[PDB]
Amino acid sequence: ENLYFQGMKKEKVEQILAEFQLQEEDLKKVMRRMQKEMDRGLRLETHEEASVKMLPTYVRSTPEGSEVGDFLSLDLGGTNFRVMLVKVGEWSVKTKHQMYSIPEDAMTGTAEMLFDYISECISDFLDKHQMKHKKLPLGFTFSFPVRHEDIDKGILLNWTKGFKASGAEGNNVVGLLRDAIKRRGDFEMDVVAMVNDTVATMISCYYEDHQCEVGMIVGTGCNACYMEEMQNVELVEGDEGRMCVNTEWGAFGDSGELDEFLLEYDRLVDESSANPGQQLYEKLIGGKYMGELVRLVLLRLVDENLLFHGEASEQLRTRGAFETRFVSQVESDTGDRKQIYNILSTLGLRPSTTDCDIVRRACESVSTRAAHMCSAGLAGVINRMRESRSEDVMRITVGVDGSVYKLHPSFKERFHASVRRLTPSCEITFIESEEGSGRGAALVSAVACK
Ligand SMILES: Cc1ccc(NC(=O)[C@H](CC2CCCC2)n2ccc(C(F)(F)F)cc2=O)nc1
Ligand SMILES: OC[C@H]1O[C@H](O)[C@H](O)[C@@H](O)[C@@H]1O
Ligand code: NA
Repeated sequence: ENLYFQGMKKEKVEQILAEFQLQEEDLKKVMRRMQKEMDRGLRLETHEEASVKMLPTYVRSTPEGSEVGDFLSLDLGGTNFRVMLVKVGEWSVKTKHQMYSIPEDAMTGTAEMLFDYISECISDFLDKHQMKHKKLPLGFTFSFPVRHEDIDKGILLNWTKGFKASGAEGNNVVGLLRDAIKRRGDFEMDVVAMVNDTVATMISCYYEDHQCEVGMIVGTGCNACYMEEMQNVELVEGDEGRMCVNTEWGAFGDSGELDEFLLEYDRLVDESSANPGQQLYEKLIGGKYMGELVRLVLLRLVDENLLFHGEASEQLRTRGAFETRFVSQVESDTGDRKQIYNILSTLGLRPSTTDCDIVRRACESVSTRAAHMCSAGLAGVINRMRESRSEDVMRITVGVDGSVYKLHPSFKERFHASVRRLTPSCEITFIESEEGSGRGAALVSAVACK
C-alpha cells in the first residue's frame, strides 16, 4: 500500500517490457526483408534456399467451368477436424457440419493413425446424415505447407503447429487420405481438391466481395496467400492470368532474418516447441505461442520480485498454462481488474491490484508486438501486389480468419492501423470469413471436378 514503491515496481516492469517495442523503421525493415524473401521464393533460381516458400496452389483467376450439387469439405490443421456438407448451385451454402476433437496420439503418432482417425470421422458424419452410399466430390482444407503438382496432388513439406505424425512428410497428402478411406472401405469419395486454409478463407470471402485477392489466418498459426501474376510464378509454366500463392510466411526468420528482434522469451518458446528453429515469424504472432510468451514474461517479472511477491504457483510454472484466450480475456478487462483477478486466482495465484495491472501490460506488450510484426508481413504482400499490377492506387480486400484476429479485443485495431501506415496508396478493406473453410473448399472442388 506504499504508492511510491508500487510506482517504482511498475517503472521497473516498463523498462523490461520496453524490449517488445518495434519502431515504424523496424517494421519497414521487417517488411523489406519479407518482400526480399517473397521475391526469392517465387524464382526458379532461389526457391530451394528461400525461407518463404511462395507455394503455387493451382487456384487461378477465371477458372471457367464449374459443376453443381453436393460437396464434402474437410478441414485439418486449425482447431479440431471438421467435416461439412456444402450445396453448390447457380451459390454455395453449408447445409450440415460436424467437428471432431483429434486425440493427441493421432497428431503425434503415425500418419496411418491420423488418417485412419480422419476416415472414421468421415464415416460418422455420413451416418449422422444418411449419405455414406453417396459418392460426393471431396475438397480438403489442409493447413500445412504443401508442394503441389496440381489442385489434387501435393507433398507435405513439413508439419507445423505441433503436428508430428511420422510417415507424412514427403508424401502425397491426397494419397494418404485416399489410402485411409480405402483401408476402412465403408464409403467412397472422389478427392478432387486440396487447399491451404488461407486459400479457403480468401475464396469464401471472394464469394461475398470480388475484390478479395488476399487470405490471411491469425489463429493457432499465421500465414497468408494472395493472387500473384502467372508471369511471376516461375514454378508454374505459363504467364497468362493469376494464380494463388501460399506464402508460408510463418517460416520467415528461419534463415536468420529476424535475429535482431528475437528476445529471450522467443528463444525459450522456440527451444521447447515441437519444431525448434522453424516457423520463427509465426512464433511471434500465432495463438499456439502467444499465451506461452506472456507466461515466460510473467516468470521473468516474478524472478525480479516485481510480481506475486516473487513466488510462482505450480500452474504458472506449467507449460501452456497461460492460454492465449487468457491474453484476450485480460485485455478485455473494463478497468475493475475482475477478469484479470479471476484468471490469476484460477492459476493458483493471490494477486494484488498492482499484480493485475502488470499482467495486463505484459499481455499488451506481447499482443501489440504480434499485431505489429503481422502488419509488416501483410503490408509487404499488399505493396508487392500494387507494384506487380502497376497500380497508382490499389483498392483490395483481405479475407481473414483465426481466433487471434477475431476474438482478441484490440489486435485487429492495432494491426489495421499499422498495415495502413505501411501501405501508401492502398485502400485495404478487411473482411472476416463466415464458415470460411467449407464454402471455399467446395467452390474449388466444384471447378476441379469439371
Ligand atoms: C482447379 C481450380 C482452379 C482455379 C480455381 N479458381 C476459383 O475457384 C476462383 C478463385 C478466386 C479467383 C480470384 C480469387 C480467388 N473462384 C472462386 C470462387 C468464385 C465464386 F465465388 F464466384 F464462386 C469464382 C472464382 O473464379 N478453382 C479451382
Ligand atoms: O493455419 C495457419 C497456418 O499455420 C501454419 O503456418 C501452416 O504452416 C500454414 O499452412 C497455415 O496456413
Ligand atoms: Na509462370
